[PDB]
Amino acid sequence: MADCRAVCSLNTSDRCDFVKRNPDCHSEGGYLDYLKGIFCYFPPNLLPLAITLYVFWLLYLFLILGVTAAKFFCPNLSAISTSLKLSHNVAGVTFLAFGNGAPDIFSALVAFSDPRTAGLAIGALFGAGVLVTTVVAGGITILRPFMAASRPFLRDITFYMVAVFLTFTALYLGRITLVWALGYLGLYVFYVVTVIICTWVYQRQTTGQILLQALNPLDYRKWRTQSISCKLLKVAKLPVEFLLLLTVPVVDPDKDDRNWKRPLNCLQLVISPLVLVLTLQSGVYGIYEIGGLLPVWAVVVIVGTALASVTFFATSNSEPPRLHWLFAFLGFLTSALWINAAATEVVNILRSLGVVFRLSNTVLGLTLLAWGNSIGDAFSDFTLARQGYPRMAFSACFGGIIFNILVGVGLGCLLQIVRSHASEVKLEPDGLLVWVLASALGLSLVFSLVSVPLQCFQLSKAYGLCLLLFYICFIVVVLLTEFGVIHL
Amino acid sequence: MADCRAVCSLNTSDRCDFVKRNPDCHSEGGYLDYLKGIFCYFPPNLLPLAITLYVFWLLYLFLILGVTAAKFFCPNLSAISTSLKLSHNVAGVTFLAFGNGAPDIFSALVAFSDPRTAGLAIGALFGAGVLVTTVVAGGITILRPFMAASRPFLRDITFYMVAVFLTFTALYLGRITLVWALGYLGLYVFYVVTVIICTWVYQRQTTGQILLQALNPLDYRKWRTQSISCKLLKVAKLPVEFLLLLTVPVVDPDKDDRNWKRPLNCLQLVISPLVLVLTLQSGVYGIYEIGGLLPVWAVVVIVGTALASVTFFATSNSEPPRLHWLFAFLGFLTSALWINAAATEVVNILRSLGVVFRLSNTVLGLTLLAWGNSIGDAFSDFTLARQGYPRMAFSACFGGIIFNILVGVGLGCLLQIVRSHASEVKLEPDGLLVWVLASALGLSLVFSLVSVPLQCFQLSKAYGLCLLLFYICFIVVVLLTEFGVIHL
Amino acid sequence: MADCRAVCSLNTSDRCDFVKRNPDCHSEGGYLDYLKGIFCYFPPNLLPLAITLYVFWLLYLFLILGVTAAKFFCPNLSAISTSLKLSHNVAGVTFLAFGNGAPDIFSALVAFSDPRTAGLAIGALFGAGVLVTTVVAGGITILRPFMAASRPFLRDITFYMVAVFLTFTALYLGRITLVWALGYLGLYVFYVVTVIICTWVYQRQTTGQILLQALNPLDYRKWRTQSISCKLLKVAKLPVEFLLLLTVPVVDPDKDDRNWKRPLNCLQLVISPLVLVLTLQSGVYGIYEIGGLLPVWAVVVIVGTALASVTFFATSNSEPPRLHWLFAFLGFLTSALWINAAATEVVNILRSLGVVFRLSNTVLGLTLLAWGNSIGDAFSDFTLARQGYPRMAFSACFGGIIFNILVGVGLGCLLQIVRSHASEVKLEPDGLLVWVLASALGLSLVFSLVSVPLQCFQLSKAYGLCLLLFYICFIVVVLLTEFGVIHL
Ligand SMILES: [Ca+2]
Ligand SMILES: [Ca+2]
Ligand SMILES: [Ca+2]
Repeated sequence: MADCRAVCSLNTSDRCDFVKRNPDCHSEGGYLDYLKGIFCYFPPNLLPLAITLYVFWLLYLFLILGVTAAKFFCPNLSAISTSLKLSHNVAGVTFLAFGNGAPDIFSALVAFSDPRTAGLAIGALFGAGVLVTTVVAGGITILRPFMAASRPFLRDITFYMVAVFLTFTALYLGRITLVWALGYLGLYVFYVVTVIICTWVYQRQTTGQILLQALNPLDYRKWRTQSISCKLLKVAKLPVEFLLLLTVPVVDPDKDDRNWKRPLNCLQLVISPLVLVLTLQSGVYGIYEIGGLLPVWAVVVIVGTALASVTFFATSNSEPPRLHWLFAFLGFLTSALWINAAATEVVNILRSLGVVFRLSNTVLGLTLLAWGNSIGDAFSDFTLARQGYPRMAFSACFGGIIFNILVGVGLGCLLQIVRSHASEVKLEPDGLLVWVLASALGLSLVFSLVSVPLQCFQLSKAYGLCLLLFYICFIVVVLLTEFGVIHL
Repeated sequence: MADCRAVCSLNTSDRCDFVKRNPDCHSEGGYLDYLKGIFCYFPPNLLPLAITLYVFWLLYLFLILGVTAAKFFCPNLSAISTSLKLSHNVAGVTFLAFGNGAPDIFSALVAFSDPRTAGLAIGALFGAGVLVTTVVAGGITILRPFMAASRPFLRDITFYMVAVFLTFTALYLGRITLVWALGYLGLYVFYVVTVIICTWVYQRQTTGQILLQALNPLDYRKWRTQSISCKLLKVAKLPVEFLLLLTVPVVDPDKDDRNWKRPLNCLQLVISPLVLVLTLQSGVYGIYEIGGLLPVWAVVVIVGTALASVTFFATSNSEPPRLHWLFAFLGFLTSALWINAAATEVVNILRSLGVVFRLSNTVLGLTLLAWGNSIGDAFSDFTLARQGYPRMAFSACFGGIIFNILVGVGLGCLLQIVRSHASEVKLEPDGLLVWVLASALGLSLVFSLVSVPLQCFQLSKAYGLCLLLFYICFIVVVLLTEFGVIHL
Repeated sequence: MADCRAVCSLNTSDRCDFVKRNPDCHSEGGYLDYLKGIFCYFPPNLLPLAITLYVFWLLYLFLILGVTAAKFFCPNLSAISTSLKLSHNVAGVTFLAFGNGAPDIFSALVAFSDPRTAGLAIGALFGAGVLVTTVVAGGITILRPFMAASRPFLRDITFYMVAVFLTFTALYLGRITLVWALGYLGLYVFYVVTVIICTWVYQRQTTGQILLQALNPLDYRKWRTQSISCKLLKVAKLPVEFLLLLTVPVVDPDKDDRNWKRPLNCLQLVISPLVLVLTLQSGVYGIYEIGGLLPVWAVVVIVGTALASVTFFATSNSEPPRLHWLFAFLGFLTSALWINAAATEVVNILRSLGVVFRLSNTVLGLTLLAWGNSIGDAFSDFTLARQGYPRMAFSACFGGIIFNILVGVGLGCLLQIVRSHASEVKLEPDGLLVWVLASALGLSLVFSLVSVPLQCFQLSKAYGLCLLLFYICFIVVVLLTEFGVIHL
């Protein structure tokens, strides 16, 4: 049963057979098989084109992960929370971190669920932490210089150093047990409670018309105002948001009618359970059949139509019903499942590349997965800075990575422990590159901890340019370590 | 034939004979043979006198370079740009590129001629590219902050990355074929056409006393009211100033009289072609005879005398002729040669000393040759920035080295293919340093591409200081690679 | 008869015995035996605690070294020099350097005096040179931008480069001879004379109550005024300052009363010689029994109490004696020995750490010893720059390291050569790291030499941030070299 990275050590006429025979080149989840497409569908001379296509597909996957997280996931989370009298400023402080970190969390959950991929998770978390700490944070200060707040900055930097060293030592021990995962989650809860307490202490001291209007993702008057590049971005994003509108119900506590799109919501009482059934566990639970007569999706459709008609004729178009808030929960489920789905695909693609090019999980994680997971950070935070809120963006840039690392490691490892019934997740370090990654994260934190106070919390262009050059040097060292040029 | 360092070890009786008969020691560039003058003309006991005289001569050469750049070269470039209404980007990409890039092209042509030193020619071009994109560009932004033009900068940086990656791939294949050389030249012609077209679209959318006064480098009014130090500097500067006034014409647009000296310019109309001939290849075409009856220098003298008489009789003192600005072109040529000439002897001095102090060919190859080729870039660009044209100099730093790489590689390999009657040029990477140079060039281009837009094209001293630190780190990696601390 | 470094390969039940028997674990000075404490007086399970303790002890010693140097050594030096009426320009130039560099000088003296520790000296004198040039100098520009003076800067940078190249070539040759050490000291004298001449040419062109008060290290008004952190630092420094007030006399020419605390100084006529005889050579000369009846300390006490009684009964309260300045000499001498004593302990601790973890002398010297020796630099220079004198701080930052390296190497090696009656001091190589350190010092000097003129001597935040990032990269390369990731 040869390790199926040996596939390039074979004659091209045997490749497909190897892929079909070796269970090590089969995945546990997803819909497409990418090694099979590499070696069977495409002809051997057309290898580069295929891989080029794959990168494009991978990039498009990130786009989905961004949109779903920002327009459909966090709004419904906010609706659920604000149905329970929550505050305003910490809402902006922390929900920005949640929306920026959802892709990171779901990617870590997917990667930790398989020993062949767990390395990706670590590389993708630490890697993102480096990027956001240098390129995004520095970038903010180049776009608008501002004055940071001393106490929040020092609080965040301390908590994040603590989390980095906890993961550093868990990596040295080579494993992470149930108590460690529970400790990570508890430490995150402690951090949020501290934020709340300290803020308090600082302060004291026809219907078819609305179907069409509800399924239209364009605003033409705004669309003509934009530039050529933004128009191209919008036409790229059109199909994704059309599907998300079709399947995910959204509730805004802001708008007066709360997005009560009566007929679209009545249809989504049918559509959303189907996408949920066909998405959970890649649909394995879907073709499940009660008594060998009818599958799951049939009874789902029957009950869905019943409830959809019942609600359709029982409510008024201008007036939402009394159980309207429940839709947010539904919209929180289906959206999350969409994110999970896309995350699965991303991870599968990365695994495939590692087989074809014999690249480690750590390099793939800290480059491709990190950059893809941080695209949303860049959009959100640069846009927020250019609008006149660089202080909020800088706070998110250091308070969202804490969420990433703590919740990602804790929850991913906890779910793996529960599912596998084992007693720990094994973190085998992947050679010498993992220590380079950890050292780089520590050193970027040390640079910020010394520099920001010494400027008296007055951040400007020079700080950002220096952080950019730090990232360039870090990539130099990563490249050298991966080519075998530095060894021991 | 022994290595040229060993001449320090031989007996003093026949050191001069060894320097004479060994081809590997005698210089191939300039007008003076310094090794001969240090081992033959001077007694074996007066060597420190030779060393101190050589150092003083080197300092005087730097003075000559400074005066020529400040007084004769940059004024004529400005006159050309003003007369043709060229924008600073176009002026820095077309005219400044050729004058700055002549040494690079000629060195590449020579180096590609030998089948052994083909891959050593690629290293000089990459090294000079790294030096110019970091040190000269950063120095421009430190000495004089300015705002770059966004559209030309993006165009230039994109073309330069394309050319650099194309040379990466040609080096990786290990081969330059005739089709590749023609593709390089075609890409350069395409780039120049694009520059011109885009600029056009944007646009649419008695007499003896004056000979004696004109050839006079002294000003008595200033002379009387100076300090002793400045007086000594002026008297040290006089001979080169006089020769430069004699040989280089200067057109001035800021002057109402236009800086038109009728008899001096008419004489220059035969002096300047003569020096052009005598210092292109040190007069090889000058000594050659056409038809075996009238030699070349006689021909140029005859034609220049005829043209000078025509101009002298067609013009009055007070009003310059209608084609006055063309003198700037002549003044742009000769002065450029004065720079190239001088830079050569600077190099040919250091090399000489390197033999006496016993320095091997380890670092003198790929790093001394880039600095020697970039002396003119530094002088011209820094002078031009300090005079109020940092956009022109910055544009050269990213648009003239496109000329360097494309024309150097394409023309050198095309000439080799033609002469050798072969079909290919073998590029043989020698070790690990060529890939370090390639990676450094690519990474500095990436740094500038991210940084300049993120500053919104307003460049200041922080960007330049980061670029100097980058070059320091590049030298660190180069030294670690040369001593073998970085290996496989 | 193995080396002490083997102690950590024996069985845990024999370690202690080894340290008793092995002569190589015995230090030739000091008062405590740190190896005999880490193996014989502690349980093997709590070895980490001991090391943490040791580090804290180390840190406290550095505190001592600062206080004695700033508050007791330099004041008495000034009181001696004022007998020849020196002005305040010479003061701010050089006395700041003496007070800042005393710990460095005494550490080098202690380290050179033993072939087993002579590496620390080199590592510490170069390492501090790097740190003070990047972190302190850079920091001064971030806290307060200023315009540097050009002539002093060029003079200092030149002299420091010459000193660094001299030490680099002595390290390459592998030994320091008598004439080399005398050349170092003569070159320092030459530099100081040049500073004086250049500044000149520029200038042309009841009783019990006052015992209890004299021994009061607090000014409780200011203590009530200060913040929390300053209060904590003062309560940390209280015992050292109390002991220093008890033992070291002080003469202050600035005050009117001239620091003539009649009864305290008369009592210090007894206290001081006893401290001298007990800290000289760690007390070897103290027990030497003269004539088989009297130890040295006994006759010292008797003669001292005779002089003290005579002086007290022959002196006046508010009028100091005629020979008052003589006290200054005493106060200087005793204070020197305090520094010496503390320095010895530091060196011993570092040696022990090297034995335990098998760390080189160079790495311990360039990290721990250099940081501890530069703490006083940081305090003095940052405080001076925040009060509005950043030119003085910046000048001290480049003229104190010249004193430091020249006097340290010259005087430490000269004393060792005199004592051992040898002809030289060997500079044994600690492998590749020493060349990494020397190259880093040279490269930081080059960065400053190019950058500061290019800014036209107007120094700002960006320069300092780049120097900080340089130091981060340097410590990265050091850390890679120590673990053998880069080797040859
Ligand atoms: Ca993210
Ligand atoms: Ca050039
Ligand atoms: Ca010091």
